[PDB]
Formats: sequence, structure tokens, C-alpha cells
Amino acid sequence: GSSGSSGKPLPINPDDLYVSVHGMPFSAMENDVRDFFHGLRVDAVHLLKDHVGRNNGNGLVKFLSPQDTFEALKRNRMLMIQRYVEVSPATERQWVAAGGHITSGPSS
Repeated sequence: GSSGSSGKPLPINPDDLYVSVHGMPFSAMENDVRDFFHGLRVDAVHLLKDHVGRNNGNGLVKFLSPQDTFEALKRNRMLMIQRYVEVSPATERQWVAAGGHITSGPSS
């Protein structure tokens, strides 16, 4: 194998802070989520539902700092309430479409 390392100095990208979790019980709720990421800086937690307003098994998490989320990525494909969760980075676009909300810069 072989590969080069060509990167640039850029500021923390939201994509990181914004991750998605697929594979949660039908009863899983804002609370249950905590149990998983209980101990890290939690800012907000988005949960997707279906027509029957039921937690199928997909949501998004937004952490203030990245150093925190980085940990969640390590808890990907873990055991949760007899259900496998899929922790993977997300894109601002998804966060919006899904039904999120953030304050750009509340100015007078």
C-alpha cells in the first residue's frame, strides 16, 4: 500500500460536530440517547421519526466542541438496548433537512 498526505490548515468542520446515529430501539428517546453519550459535552440531540411518529432508528447529534464527538465515533457499531447503533459523521445539509435548528449569529 501507499498514499500521500496533502492537507491544509482549516477550522473545525461542522460535519464532525454533526454526526448521525442509525440503529436505535423503537422506544429510544432523547433520554435513552444520553445513556450512550453520557459524560461528554452535549449541546443538542435530534431524533428522526416516521409517519407513525415512531423512532425507527435514525438521528443526529450536535456537540459544542469536536474533541468530544471524536469519542462517539469510537462507539460506532456498539451494543445498545439489544440494538446495534451506527455512529458516523454527518453533513450540515442532513442536519437541516432532517429538521434541526441553529443560531448563526443573533444580532440586534
